[PDB]
Amino acid sequence: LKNLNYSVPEEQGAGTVIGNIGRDARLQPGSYRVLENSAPHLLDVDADSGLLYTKQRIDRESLCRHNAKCQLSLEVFANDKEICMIKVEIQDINDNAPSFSSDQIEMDISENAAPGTRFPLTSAHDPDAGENGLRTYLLTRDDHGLFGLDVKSRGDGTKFPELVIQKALDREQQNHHTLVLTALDGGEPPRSATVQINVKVIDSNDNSPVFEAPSYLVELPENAPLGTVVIDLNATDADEGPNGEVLYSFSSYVPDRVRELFSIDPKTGLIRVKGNLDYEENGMLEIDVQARDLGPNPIPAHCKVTVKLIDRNDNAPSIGFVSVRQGALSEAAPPGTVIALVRVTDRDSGKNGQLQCRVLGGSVPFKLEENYDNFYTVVTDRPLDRETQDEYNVTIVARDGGSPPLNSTKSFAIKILDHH
Amino acid sequence: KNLNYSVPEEQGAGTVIGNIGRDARLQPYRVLENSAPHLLDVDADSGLLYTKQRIDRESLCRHNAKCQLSLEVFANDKEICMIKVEIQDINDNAPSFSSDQIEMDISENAAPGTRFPLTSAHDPDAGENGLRTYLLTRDDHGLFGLDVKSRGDGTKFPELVIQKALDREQQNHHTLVLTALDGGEPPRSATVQINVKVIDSNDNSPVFEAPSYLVELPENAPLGTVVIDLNATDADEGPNGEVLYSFSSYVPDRVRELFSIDPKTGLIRVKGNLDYEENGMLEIDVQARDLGPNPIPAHCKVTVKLIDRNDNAPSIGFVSVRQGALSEAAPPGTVIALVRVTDRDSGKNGQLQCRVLGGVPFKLEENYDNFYTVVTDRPLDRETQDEYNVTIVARDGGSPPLNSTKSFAIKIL
Ligand SMILES: *[C@@H]1O[C@H](CO[C@@H]2O[C@@H](C)[C@@H](O)[C@@H](O)[C@@H]2O)[C@@H](O[C@@H]2O[C@H](CO)[C@@H](O[C@@H]3O[C@H](CO[C@H]4O[C@H](CO)[C@@H](O)[C@H](O)[C@@H]4O)[C@@H](O)[C@H](O)[C@@H]3O)[C@H](O)[C@H]2NC(C)=O)[C@H](O)[C@H]1NC(C)=O
Ligand SMILES: *[C@@H]1O[C@H](CO[C@@H]2O[C@@H](C)[C@@H](O)[C@@H](O)[C@@H]2O)[C@@H](O[C@@H]2O[C@H](CO)[C@@H](O)[C@H](O)[C@H]2NC(C)=O)[C@H](O)[C@H]1NC(C)=O
Ligand SMILES: *[C@@H]1O[C@H](CO[C@@H]2O[C@@H](C)[C@@H](O)[C@@H](O)[C@@H]2O)[C@@H](O[C@@H]2O[C@H](CO)[C@@H](O)[C@H](O)[C@H]2NC(C)=O)[C@H](O)[C@H]1NC(C)=O
Ligand SMILES: *[C@@H]1O[C@H](CO)[C@@H](O[C@@H]2O[C@H](CO)[C@@H](O)[C@H](O)[C@H]2NC(C)=O)[C@H](O)[C@H]1NC(C)=O
Ligand SMILES: *[C@@H]1O[C@H](CO)[C@@H](O)[C@H](O)[C@H]1NC(C)=O
Ligand SMILES: *[C@@H]1O[C@H](CO)[C@@H](O)[C@H](O)[C@H]1NC(C)=O
Ligand SMILES: *[C@H]1O[C@H](CO)[C@@H](O)[C@H](O)[C@@H]1O
Ligand SMILES: *[C@H]1O[C@H](CO)[C@@H](O)[C@H](O)[C@@H]1O
Ligand SMILES: *[C@H]1O[C@H](CO)[C@@H](O)[C@H](O)[C@@H]1O
Ligand SMILES: *[C@H]1O[C@H](CO)[C@@H](O)[C@H](O)[C@@H]1O
Ligand SMILES: [Ca+2]
Ligand SMILES: [Ca+2]
Ligand SMILES: [Ca+2]
Ligand SMILES: [Ca+2]
Ligand SMILES: [Ca+2]
Ligand SMILES: [Ca+2]
Ligand SMILES: [Ca+2]
Ligand SMILES: [Ca+2]
Ligand SMILES: [Ca+2]
Ligand SMILES: [Ca+2]
Ligand SMILES: [Ca+2]
Ligand SMILES: [Ca+2]
Ligand SMILES: [Ca+2]
Ligand SMILES: [Ca+2]
Ligand SMILES: [Ca+2]
Ligand SMILES: [Ca+2]
Ligand SMILES: [Ca+2]
Ligand SMILES: [Ca+2]
Ligand SMILES: [Ca+2]
Ligand SMILES: [Ca+2]
Repeated sequence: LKNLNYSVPEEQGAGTVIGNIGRDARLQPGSYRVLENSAPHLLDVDADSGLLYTKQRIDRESLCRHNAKCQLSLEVFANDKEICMIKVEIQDINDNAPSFSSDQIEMDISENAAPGTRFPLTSAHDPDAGENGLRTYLLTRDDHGLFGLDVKSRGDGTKFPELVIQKALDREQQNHHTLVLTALDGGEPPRSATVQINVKVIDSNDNSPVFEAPSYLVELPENAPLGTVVIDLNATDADEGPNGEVLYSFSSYVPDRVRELFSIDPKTGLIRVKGNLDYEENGMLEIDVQARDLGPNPIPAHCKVTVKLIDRNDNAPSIGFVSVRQGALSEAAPPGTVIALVRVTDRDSGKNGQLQCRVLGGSVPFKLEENYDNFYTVVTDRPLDRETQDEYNVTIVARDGGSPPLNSTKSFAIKILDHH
Repeated sequence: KNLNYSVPEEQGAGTVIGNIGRDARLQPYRVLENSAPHLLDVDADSGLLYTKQRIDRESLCRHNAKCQLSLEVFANDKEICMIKVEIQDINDNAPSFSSDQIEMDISENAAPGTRFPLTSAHDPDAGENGLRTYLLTRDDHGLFGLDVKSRGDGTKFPELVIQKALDREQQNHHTLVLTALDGGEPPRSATVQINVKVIDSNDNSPVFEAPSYLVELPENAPLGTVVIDLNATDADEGPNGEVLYSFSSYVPDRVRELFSIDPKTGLIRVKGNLDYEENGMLEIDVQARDLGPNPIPAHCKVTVKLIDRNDNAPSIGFVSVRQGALSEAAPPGTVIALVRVTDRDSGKNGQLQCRVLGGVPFKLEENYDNFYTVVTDRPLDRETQDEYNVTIVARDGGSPPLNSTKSFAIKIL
């Protein structure tokens, strides 16, 4: 009766001699019969030599998986009535490295990810047992610690990693990242395996449109021809796709009239004339544009284009009699006798509305006397005794200071009570 | 032969555990060295092993799955025996919480999915008689849920889950019951009340009673006259629900000169003289904001419509007065001067009627809008005057009316 305890590395060569029962147990000298055995396909003893040998190669991972202890039993009988209990352990060697399901994974991370957020990653697997199994994961974060790593265990004592966002992300600062996750096992020959993580930084609508300048001032000549270009506004959004697709439109509080007068093309941003711009109607107008991106929760942006009109001499002067005497002027009417009161006007402004008026001949004896703003008195010029005329067809002329100028005329008749 | 017994805990005092004599095949028993002198003893002359007191497996072996007591007795003629008896667990304990009520402070702003710690329970019993799981009683339409998670040992702990959003303004407090259940065929349970105070987050804007108002006031109204008392309400708590009034960013300065709004009441009152002729009606754009963080503004608009009073007498102005001396035989109707009358008021208050002092020989003849010609009335002779002090009178149609006069002198040559 004798126990024997062996222990042998895995991946032994087929036909490797494990032991010598006869010599190790101190039996005689002969016959070595096998009573029973855990694995007949793996271990056998030569009947006439007492040598215990491997029948095939032995992969401890295929036999005992992760078990810390891995044993094979064998019960032999020796020459002439002596029994031996052989038990041999198969030791683990670090002949396997941790392995990932791929060499590269790809993920979709929005730049809106809050710092601290954590993201799944594929775990690695080491079939080796004990100290030769999975030890930990480690990251190679190239972007000065933008990404971190969290390592957590599960019930069986195996670990899995997860990505951490240690500081915020910004697509518009870096669109893509690539960082390498490695898995390390224990054992004196440390086995490792790596995987590249290729992360797409998704766009979040975090940029407002921006007009080249908040305010503009544009001069246009009044009565400008339809379709005249007013201005091409340009707004830019640094986001992607629709988040960075600008749409222009008239603000809510631009008056209807202005909407009648101008047309803005929604995609170009071109403001062009749509109606006749009368200076006498309105000196200058305000066009309040707004631009918005076509993303969700869109960000509006306001701009202000002041159109300042230029007055052109497009109104001739008008003449209007407030009161006129009749046809009965006395021969001896003193110089300065009032004959009529008149107004002259010009809707234009500046030189275009600057008037100068005169009588057709005064050769007839009448003077025009300007008393008030746009108010003239036509009176008698001379005594009506030497150059006496039976009837007069007085005609007033008004002339503005335009380029070119404009003039209008208007007549009335008067008689003298001359020969009686 | 050793003797191996196994007996439930909390046995009756003096319960017979075993019979040494029969089990070990011996003869009729002194105790040499036993594990527990107070728990088990053997009757000297019968060989019977009995309990001396109760056995609480929890007090002896705590959570240990196996719980054993040794005992060494002998019998006549050097008959040595090894007795060993295991104590089985029974579910004589329920899970227990450190209290019967917890209270929590959860803000209504808590994101759905958020989870909150809760106190765990403890069962002293062993194995299947220990803590099994927790269960919640959420009475308010499944407002809150429960997550149960294991620890390194295999012990479980609960935490509250917010499965959908909360709203203080809809329900200020909640109370829900968390119970812990153990295994064992008599299933033991123990409960704890969670009293959760729902904190306010500034999630309500102020609200004016109406977006727009229209108020009439008489021009030149006396200082301090009340224009309107605005009222805005915020349904939030504390500063989050504290209304503050102010004039909007885009109301012209002049209006700011004309009106005063009290920041806390919301009372808009007159601060300057309201001249109708300056501006017929004005717009006062008020805003109310709560005193919480990221405050929510709200806009209201009060249009002040003025009423015109006859506060402008009529003004007279000579456009032309010719010379200071007319012709002796000037025909009736000779123009002597052109004059204009005006009144800054509107309506009847600005409706004028004018006349000359006499008919002296001068008429007033209105030719155009607010334009009159003073002419000679009749033929100039048979009179004791050389120069005339002509005086014009204008009279408006106010209540009461107003009148102004203005004179000029002319001579006869
Ligand atoms: C909005 O963005 C446009 C385009 O973006 C530019 O692209 C190039 C130039 C880059 O280098 C950047 O600098 C810019 O962002 C800016 O440029 C306008 O482009 C339009 C589109 O082509 C131009 O319109 C052209 O006008 C030509 C006629 O030129 C006239 O002006 C000269 C100067 O005196 C004058 O001598 C001539 O006789 C004409 O009167 C015409 O031949 C062509 O077909 C086309 O119509 C436009 O001219 C450019 N800007 C301006 C102000 O003219 C814009 O700068 C930007 N908007 C604004 C308001 O700045
Ligand atoms: C803003 O509120 C004031 C006063 O508030 C009132 O408070 C209570 C006394 C009760 O009357 C509540 O209904 C009110 O909110 C208003 O001033 C009063 O208005 C009521 C009209 O129902 C009138 O009978 C009173 O004479 C007013 N003055 C008082 C009570 O001193 C005011 O009208 C409110 N503003 C607006 C725009 O509605
Ligand atoms: C021209 O006459 C007016 C009016 O004076 C008199 O008014 C009545 C009493 C009547 O008797 C008329 O015949 C008179 O002409 C003078 O203007 C006002 O005169 C009063 C004194 O009577 C004086 O208190 C006022 O201040 C004067 N002005 C006004 C606006 O009332 C005026 O002075 C006379 N002379 C000239 C050059 O105009
Ligand atoms: C308008 O005319 C009336 C009279 O025609 C003037 O009335 C007088 O006003 C004084 C005060 O200035 C009173 O003391 C008198 O009793 C009034 N007299 C009469 C007869 O009513 C009044 O002054 C004129 N208005 C202006 C601005 O001159
Ligand atoms: C008066 O003169 C104007 C301008 O020459 C002329 O048009 C008009 O016919 C004349 N009047 C008469 C009655 O001929
Ligand atoms: C005035 O207008 C008339 C229009 O018939 C024109 O013939 C004349 O040349 C003009 N005169 C001046 C000075 O502009
Ligand atoms: C892990 O580390 C080893 C070095 O021990 C490398 O050989 C391997 O490629 C992996 O990077
Ligand atoms: C980690 O490193 C290995 C080198 O052994 C690569 O093959 C792998 O793609 C990852 O970069
Ligand atoms: C836990 O469950 C028991 C029944 O198993 C109840 O009786 C007890 O009140 C508690 O709710
Ligand atoms: C659970 O039951 C206990 C009583 O045992 C209470 O503390 C609680 O109110 C809940 O009903
Ligand atoms: Ca192997
Ligand atoms: Ca390994
Ligand atoms: Ca191995
Ligand atoms: Ca960004
Ligand atoms: Ca972005
Ligand atoms: Ca954008
Ligand atoms: Ca453009
Ligand atoms: Ca015009
Ligand atoms: Ca013009
Ligand atoms: Ca003109
Ligand atoms: Ca007990
Ligand atoms: Ca229990
Ligand atoms: Ca128990
Ligand atoms: Ca709320
Ligand atoms: Ca709230
Ligand atoms: Ca109020
Ligand atoms: Ca609020
Ligand atoms: Ca006034
Ligand atoms: Ca008035
Ligand atoms: Ca008046």
